[PDB]
Amino acid sequence: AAKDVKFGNDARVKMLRGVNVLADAVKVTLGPKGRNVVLDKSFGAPTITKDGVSVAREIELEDKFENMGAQMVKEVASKANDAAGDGTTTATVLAQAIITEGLKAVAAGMNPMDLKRGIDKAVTAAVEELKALSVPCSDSKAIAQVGTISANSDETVGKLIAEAMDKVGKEGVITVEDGTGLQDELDVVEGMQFDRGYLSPYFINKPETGAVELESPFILLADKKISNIREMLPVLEAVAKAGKPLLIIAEDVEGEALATLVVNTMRGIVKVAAVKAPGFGDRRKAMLQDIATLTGGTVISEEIGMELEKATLEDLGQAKRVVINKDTTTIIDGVGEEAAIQGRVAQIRQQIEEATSDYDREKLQERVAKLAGGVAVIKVGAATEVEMKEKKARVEDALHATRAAVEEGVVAGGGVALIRVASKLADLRGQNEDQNVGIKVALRAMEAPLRQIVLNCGEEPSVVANTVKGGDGNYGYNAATEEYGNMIDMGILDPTKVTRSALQYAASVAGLMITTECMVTDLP
Amino acid sequence: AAKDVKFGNDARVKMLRGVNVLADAVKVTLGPKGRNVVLDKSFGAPTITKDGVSVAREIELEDKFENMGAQMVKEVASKANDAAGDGTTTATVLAQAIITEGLKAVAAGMNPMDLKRGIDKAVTAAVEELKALSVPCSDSKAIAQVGTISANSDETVGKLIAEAMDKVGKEGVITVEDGTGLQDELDVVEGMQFDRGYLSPYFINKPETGAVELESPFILLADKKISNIREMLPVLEAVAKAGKPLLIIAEDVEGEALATLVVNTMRGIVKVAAVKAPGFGDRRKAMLQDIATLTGGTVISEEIGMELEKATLEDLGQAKRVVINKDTTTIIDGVGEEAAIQGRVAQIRQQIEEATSDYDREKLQERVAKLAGGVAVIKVGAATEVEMKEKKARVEDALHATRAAVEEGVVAGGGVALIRVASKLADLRGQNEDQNVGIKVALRAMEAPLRQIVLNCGEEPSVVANTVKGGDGNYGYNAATEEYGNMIDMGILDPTKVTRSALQYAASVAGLMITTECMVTDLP
Amino acid sequence: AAKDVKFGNDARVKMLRGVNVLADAVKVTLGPKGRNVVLDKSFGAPTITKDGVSVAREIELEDKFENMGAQMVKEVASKANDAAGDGTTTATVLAQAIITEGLKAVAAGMNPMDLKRGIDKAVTAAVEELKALSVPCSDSKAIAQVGTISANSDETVGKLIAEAMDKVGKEGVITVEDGTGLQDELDVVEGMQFDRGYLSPYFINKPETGAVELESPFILLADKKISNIREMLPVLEAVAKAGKPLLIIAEDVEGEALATLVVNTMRGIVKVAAVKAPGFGDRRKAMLQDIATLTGGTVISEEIGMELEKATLEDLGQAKRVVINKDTTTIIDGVGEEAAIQGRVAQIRQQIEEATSDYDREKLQERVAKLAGGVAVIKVGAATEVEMKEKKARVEDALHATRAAVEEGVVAGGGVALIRVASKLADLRGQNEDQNVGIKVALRAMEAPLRQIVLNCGEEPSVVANTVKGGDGNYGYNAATEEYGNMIDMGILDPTKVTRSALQYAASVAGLMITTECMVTDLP
Amino acid sequence: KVALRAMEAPLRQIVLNCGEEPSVVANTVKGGDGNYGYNAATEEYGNMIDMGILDPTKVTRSALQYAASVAGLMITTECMVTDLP
Ligand SMILES: Nc1ncnc2c1ncn2[C@@H]1O[C@H](COP(=O)(O)OP(=O)(O)O)[C@@H](O)[C@H]1O
Ligand SMILES: Nc1ncnc2c1ncn2[C@@H]1O[C@H](COP(=O)(O)OP(=O)(O)O)[C@@H](O)[C@H]1O
Ligand SMILES: Nc1ncnc2c1ncn2[C@@H]1O[C@H](COP(=O)(O)OP(=O)(O)O)[C@@H](O)[C@H]1O
Ligand SMILES: [Mg+2]
Ligand SMILES: [Mg+2]
Ligand SMILES: [Mg+2]
Repeated sequence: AAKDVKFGNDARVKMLRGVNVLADAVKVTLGPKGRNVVLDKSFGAPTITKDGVSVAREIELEDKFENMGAQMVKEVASKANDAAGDGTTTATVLAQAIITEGLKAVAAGMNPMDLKRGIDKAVTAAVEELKALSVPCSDSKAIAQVGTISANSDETVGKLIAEAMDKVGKEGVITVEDGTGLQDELDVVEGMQFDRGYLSPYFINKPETGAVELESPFILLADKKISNIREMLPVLEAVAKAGKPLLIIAEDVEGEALATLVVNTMRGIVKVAAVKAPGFGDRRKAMLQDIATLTGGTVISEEIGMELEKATLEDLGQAKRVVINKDTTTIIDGVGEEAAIQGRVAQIRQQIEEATSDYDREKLQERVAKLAGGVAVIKVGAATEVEMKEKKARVEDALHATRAAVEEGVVAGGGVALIRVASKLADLRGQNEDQNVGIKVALRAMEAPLRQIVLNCGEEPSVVANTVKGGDGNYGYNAATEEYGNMIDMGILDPTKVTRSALQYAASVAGLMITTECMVTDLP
Repeated sequence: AAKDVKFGNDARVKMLRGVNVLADAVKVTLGPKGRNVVLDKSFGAPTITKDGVSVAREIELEDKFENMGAQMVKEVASKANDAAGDGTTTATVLAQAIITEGLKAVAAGMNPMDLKRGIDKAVTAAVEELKALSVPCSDSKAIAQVGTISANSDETVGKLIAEAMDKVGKEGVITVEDGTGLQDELDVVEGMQFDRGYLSPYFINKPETGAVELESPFILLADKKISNIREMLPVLEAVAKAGKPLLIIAEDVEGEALATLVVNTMRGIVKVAAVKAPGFGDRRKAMLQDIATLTGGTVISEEIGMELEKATLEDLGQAKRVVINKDTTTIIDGVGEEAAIQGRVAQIRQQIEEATSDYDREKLQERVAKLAGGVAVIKVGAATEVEMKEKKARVEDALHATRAAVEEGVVAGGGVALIRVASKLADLRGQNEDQNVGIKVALRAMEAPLRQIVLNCGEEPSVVANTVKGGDGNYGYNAATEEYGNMIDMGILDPTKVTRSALQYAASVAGLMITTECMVTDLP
Repeated sequence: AAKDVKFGNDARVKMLRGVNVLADAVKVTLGPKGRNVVLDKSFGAPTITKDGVSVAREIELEDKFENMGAQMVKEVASKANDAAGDGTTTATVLAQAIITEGLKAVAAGMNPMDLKRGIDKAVTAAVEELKALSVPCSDSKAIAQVGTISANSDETVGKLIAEAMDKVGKEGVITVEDGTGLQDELDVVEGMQFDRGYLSPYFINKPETGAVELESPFILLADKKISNIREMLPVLEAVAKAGKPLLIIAEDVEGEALATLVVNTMRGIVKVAAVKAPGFGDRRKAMLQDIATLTGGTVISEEIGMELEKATLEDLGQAKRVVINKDTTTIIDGVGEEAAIQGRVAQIRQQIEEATSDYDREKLQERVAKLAGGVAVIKVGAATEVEMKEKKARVEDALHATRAAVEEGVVAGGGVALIRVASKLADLRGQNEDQNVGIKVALRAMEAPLRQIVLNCGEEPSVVANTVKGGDGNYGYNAATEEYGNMIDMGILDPTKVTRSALQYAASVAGLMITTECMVTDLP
Repeated sequence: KVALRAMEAPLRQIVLNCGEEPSVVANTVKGGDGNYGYNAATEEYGNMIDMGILDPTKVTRSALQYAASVAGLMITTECMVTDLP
C-alpha cells in the first residue's frame, strides 16, 4: 500500500538506532563473563540463552525504519550460524562497529559506494591474513580447549567432546540429547545400526527386552511385502540345512509368515527373526545395497532379474552376531571385504559432494560412519529443563566449533586475532580517499570484539586493548583470570573458520547497509 | 513480532517483583499453620488448596516482564512435584531467598556467571550432606509420622497410610478415591483382579449381584472373538467330562455361544461363565501370559501354533475359585508354581526399568502387584465436595511422601535439616571471590524454609532460628506445639528425597535466572 | 462511489507533488555515485536495490491525488524496463524535468494540447538524432564497457559478460544464477541438452552420480509410454544385433520394460538407458522433431503412420556419445546435416517473430541455441543473501544492456548524448507559440539526467553541465574520476536503445499528464 | 569502595571535558607515583606541581570532606517534606 519515505540522514539515523538495539542485546552475551538473555514464550516457559543468533531472530522494532535496520543486521548473525554454528555474537559486534563508523564517514559527504569498496578490499586482505595466522588443531587437548571456550569456558564440555572426536573419527557423527540424570554421559556406537523393531515379539533369542542375538546369521534383503505369498521355502529350508540363524530385511512381514516362523523357532528347527526395512522407499532402498555388500550378501531385486524363491543361500549375507530389540536392530559385524566396503564409501563421494549440504550430508554421513566410522551420542545434565536447553545449546556450539577447528585450524581468542591482523593491514590503500577511509574504518571495527569481552567484565575496554596492541603475536588479556599473558597457552582458542566467517558476513551486509540513501516502509 | 527490551537492573527488578508475587502467594501455604489459597474457575465451584505447586500453576502476571520472572520460578515448584510430589511450597521459598540474594550480588558488580558456579558448587556439597543426615524409614510409626506431617499434621491420615503400605507390601499399589460417607475408609484387594464384567447376566452362581463363584474352575485364554465359531466343543466337552466350572477369557463372546451356554449351565450339565479380556489388544494380550502362567494354564496362540478346537483340557489354567460381577472379575488363587510366578515378575524387571517412568510404571506395577503383591484403595470422608478435594489432595501428598521416605529415608523437619547442613558448609570456597559470595548466598537461602514456617505461625522467624542454630543435631522448634525439642521425637519428619529435590530444583533455575542481563517480551 | 474532484491548479499541484516524491526516491540511485534504496518486506528481510524500476513499483502515496500522479509516472519507469531492462532511473528523471517545466507552461495559461504535441514533435526529432549519433558496438572491449557501466561501474562484471557473448554467439542465451562461493563464475554449455534424468539409476555406463556415456548410440523418439506393450523387440533386437547403445525419449518408461532392460545391459547383451521427454505434451512433442532431425533419426509418429514395432534401425538417430545424470540428459553431437539443422532453424524464423515476444522467444531461442548455438550461465558471488540479489540484479541489467547495445549500437554516457542532441534541435518550431514552448521545454528537460548524476556525486550540477555544453562531440564529465574529457575514451557507454526508450517513454506519459484539467479519486 | 572510586571522577571529568580518554589517562596516572600525572592543558605526563598545575591541599581536602558529609547525610535520610503545587 502507501509508503513512508526517508532520505539520507533521517533514514540512516533511524536505521542505525534500530541496529544499535539489536546489537546491544546481542553484545551482553559475548565473553566468559557474558550475560544471559531471556526470550519470552507464550507457548510455554521462557527461554534463557547466551546464544547471540537466538536473540537476533526474536528482535523486531515498532519503528518501521529502525526495524528495517535491525532486520538487515539480524541476517549477518543468522548467516554466521549457518556457516559454522558459532561466533554469531562476535559477528554482530563487528557489524555494529563497521556500520556506526561507516555512517559517520557517509555524513562527511564521502561516496558510500567507494566506502563499501574500501571496506570490501580491507575485508579480503584480512581474510588472507587469518589463513596465515591459523595454526592446525589436531591434538585432543586443543580440541578440548575450543569446546570448553565455546561452551562459555565449561571445562567438562571440552573434555567430553575431545574424548568423542578421537573415538568416532574424522568422518563420524556426534549428536547431543537430553539426559535423564543431572550428570553428562557419552555413548559410542560400534558398527552398523538402525531404528528398526522386530515384527515377531515372540522370538527372543536370550536376553529380555525383546533382545535377539543371532550367532553367525544369514542376512536377507528384499524389495517386497510378505503375507500370504509363502513361496520362498527353498531359501528358508536351505537355512534350516545350515543350522544357522536368519535375519530378514524387507518392506514388511505379516502374521502368516511369522506364525510358521514362531513355531519353527520354538522347536529349534530354525532360529529366525524378521524386521522391517529402514523406512522410506528412496531411503531404505538406497541403504540396502550397503547392508548387503557389507555382509557379503545380495539384495533381492524384485525390480530386476530376481524372484521371491529365486536366490540361493549364497545370496544371503553373513555377520558374526546381531542385536535386536523392540525399537532397534544392530549388526555386530557383517563379513565383507574392505575393497567392497571402501568402494561403497568411494561411490559415496558424489553423495558427499552434494549441492543440498544441509539434511542430505548429515544423514548421508551417518551411513558413511555406520559403514566404516562410528556414531556418538552425548547426554546433557541439569536439574529442571531451562538449565537443560542452555547447557545443551552451548554443547552443540562447541560441537560445531570443534568440527570447524579441526578442518580450518584455530587462531588466538579474546579478539586478539582480528586486532593483531589490523596492525598488519595499516598499509592498505585504494583508488581514492573515500575508499582509503572505508578501509581504515574496517580496521577500526576489528578491535570491537576484543573490547566487548573486556566491557562485559566491567573493565576499561580501551585500556586493555592498548596493552594488547602493544603486545606481540598471541599475547592478550584473559577475561576469566583478569590478567595478561599468551592466549594460546591459557587455552582460549577461536576456530579460524568462525573468526573468518564473522568478519566476512558482518562486512558483507554492512557495506551495502551504509550505502543506503532512501528507505521505504508502511505507516503504523 | 515487535519487541520490548529491558537491560540490566531494570530487567532484573521487574523479574524479581514478578517472582516475589508468585512466591508470596506460595509461602502462606507452608507449615502446620499454613493457610489455604483459593483458585477461581469460571467452569464451576472454586478450588481451595494448601498445595504450593497447584497455586504456582495458576499464577500469571499482567506485567509482561514480571510474568516472565514468575513463569521461570513456576517451574521449580512444578519440577519438585514431578520428583516426589511434595515439598513444592518449600522449594519455592528457597528460590525466593536464593534469587533475592543473588540479584543483590549482581547489583554489587560481580560476574553472575561466577555467582552461578558458586551456587551450583554449594548445591552439590549440600546434597552430599543430606545423604549423610538421612536415616532409614522402615517402621510403621515413622511412616505414619511422615504421612501425618505431609497431610498438614493430620494424625488420622498417617495412621491409615502406615497400615496400607505394610499390608499391600513394598511394591504394592495404593490409590485414593472419594467416599460415600463422612469417614475415611481403607480397602485392600488380594490375588488377581481386573475391571471386566460377565457377558452372560443369566449365569449367576450363588450370591445375586451379578456374582459368580466357580469352584476349582478351568481358565481359558484366547486371541479371538467367538460368534459363529461355536466349534471348540471337544474342549468344552472335556470340561463337561471333568465336571468342573469353566472361566473364559477372549476378545468377545456372542449371544450364539451364550445361548447354548445358558441352557447348559441351568440344568446342571456344566457351570460356565465368560468375560471379555482387559481392554486394548496390546494391553490385554500382554496381561494374558501372566494370567495363564499364574493359573498354570496355556494361552491359545491363534496367531502362532494353536487353533480353536486344538487345545487339550490340561491347557486350561486352574484356580481355587473366582468372583465375578457386572463390573469386575476376580480369581482367588490360580495354581501355578512359585518359580513361574516369580519368573514372570523377573522378566518384568526390564519393564520396571523403563525410560517412560510416568504411566508405564504405574500400570506395570499394578500388574506386578496383582501378580505377587496387593492393591489398596483409600476412601476420603468429608461433608462437602470441596472439603473432600482438600482432604484427598493432602492424603495423596502423604502417599507420595511415604513412598519417597521409604526409598530414600528421612531428615529432621521444620527446615532444621537445611539450616543444620548450612553450618557444615561454612568452609566451602572456590575459584574466585564472586563464586565464594555465590556459595555464601546459597547458605543464607537455606535458612528461609525454617523461618517461613515460624512466620506463618505469627512468631519472630529470626528469633526461633537463632535458638535452632544454637541447638545440636535434630533439635528444633515445633511450630504446632510452639516449643523447642528433638524434631524426630516430635514426629515431624521430612523425607530426604523431597528436601533434596527442592533445594536442587530451586537452585538450578535460580542460578540461570540471576545471570539474566536482558529480557524480551511482547508489548502491552 | 462518491468522488473527490480537483480542478486545474489545485489538481496539478497535487499531481506534481506525487510525481516529485516518486521521482526523488528514484533520483538518488542514478549514477556511479548513486545510492541504494531499501524496500521493506513484511515477508522476509528488507531488500536493498539501486534499480529505479524496482523502487517505482513499491511507491504508493497516502494523498489520493498525489498517488494518482505517482502511479502515472510509475509506468514510464516500468515501460523502460520492459523495452531494454535498463535506463529506468534515467527515464524517471526526464519525466520529472518535462512535467515540472510543462506544468509551468500550463500555469502561464497556455493550451496543454498544443504543448503536448509540440513536445511530441521534439521527441520524434530527438529520436532521429539518436540514431545518427549511435555507433556500432560489435567489439568485446566496448561490450565490456557497457556491461561495466550498467553494473554501476563494476569492471569484473563487464569483463565476464563480454566473454560469454563472444563465445555463445549472437543468438546464444545467457542467464544468471546465484553462486555458492564469494566469487563470480561463468559456465558454458555446448551441444543439445535437456533437464530430464534417467528412469534407470541401475544402469550407469561408467562414472557414478548416475552418469551414463553411450558411445555411437542410437536414439529413439516416441509418443508412447511403455508398461506391458514391451513389444518393440524387433527394434531392440536390431540394435542388439548392431551391438550399439540405445537412448530412448518418450512420455514414460516403467517397471516391466526397465526390469528386462536392466538385466540385458548388465550382462552385456545391450547397453540401453531411457530418459523422459522434455516436459509438457505440445512442448515435448514439438521438440522431438528437432532432436530426431539433428541426430538424423525419425520420430515415431503414433498419431500419423507409425506403430510401436514398426520402425527399422535406420529410423533411430545417431550421436557420437551422450551424457546422462539423475537430473539431466545431454547429447555430445547427433550426426545430422547442416542443411537439415538450418532448415529446422529456418522454420523457427516464424517462431522467432511471434506476437507473444515475452516468454515465447526466450524459450524458443533456447531451443535454437541448443539446435546450433550455445547456452551460458553466470554465477554471482557474495557472502550474504542481501548482497547477492543486488550484485546479481545489476549483472542482469548489464546483460540486457549489452544485448541492446549490440542490436541498436551505443552513444556517449553521462547524459551527454541527450544534452548534445538538444543543442542540435534549438531550431525546431511548431504550428503556434504554445507548441514552440513545449518543444523548448523538452530540450530543457534533456539536460537533467546529466546533472542528476553530478548532483548525486556532490558537485554543482549546473556548473558541470555548462562546461559540458561548451564542449563538442563526446566531450563530457566522468562522475567517478571527477574530470572532463572524452566519454568514449573513459569507457562510459549508453546503449542507444535504452537512451532512446527512456526519452520516448518519459515524454509519452508526460505529455498527457500535463494536459490534465481535472482529477477524480475516492475519499479518505 | 564507593568513596575511593568517587575520588577518581574529578580527573576523569577533566579529561572528559577536554575530549581525551578518561580511562586511558586514569590508568597511566595510577601507574605513576606522587605528584606525577597528566596535565590536561598540555596533554602530557610529569610532575603536575612542577608543570604549574596544582590545587591547595586545603581546597582538595575541604571539597572531599563536604562531598562525603552531604552524601552520607542523604544516605541516612528516610523522609522528605514539601508543599504541593
Ligand atoms: N575466558 C575467556 N577469556 C578471554 N576470551 C574469551 C574467553 N572465553 C571466550 N572468549 C572469547 O570471546 C569470544 C566470544 O564468546 P562467545 O560468547 O562464545 O561468542 P560466540 O557466542 O562465540 O560469539 C570467543 O570467540 C573467544 O575468542
Ligand atoms: N508441626 C510442625 N512443626 C514444625 N514444622 C512442621 C510442622 N509441620 C510441618 N512442618 C514442616 O514445614 C514443611 C512444610 O509443610 P508442607 O505444607 O507439607 O509443605 P510442602 O507442601 O511440604 O512445602 C514440612 O516439610 C516440615 O518440614
Ligand atoms: N562513472 C560514470 N561516469 C559518468 N557517467 C556514468 C558513470 N557511471 C554511469 N554513468 C551514467 O549514468 C547513467 C545512469 O546509471 P544507471 O544506474 O545504470 O541508471 P539506469 O539504471 O541506467 O537509469 C548511465 O546510463 C551512464 O550513462
Ligand atoms: Mg560460543
Ligand atoms: Mg506436604
Ligand atoms: Mg542500471
